Amino acid sequence: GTNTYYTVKSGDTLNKIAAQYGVSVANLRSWNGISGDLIFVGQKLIVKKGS
Repeated sequence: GTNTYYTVKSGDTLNKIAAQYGVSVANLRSWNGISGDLIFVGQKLIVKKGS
């Protein structure tokens, strides 16, 4: 399909970025395999919604 993998920008915390670009903590965690808020600027995290 399609994937929008995004480098963590200002909003270094999972809940902050998740709500920032409109994705649930649950799904973006699901395709990243992340437990917790172990996120920092520069980290490459997947975010893709639609299906």
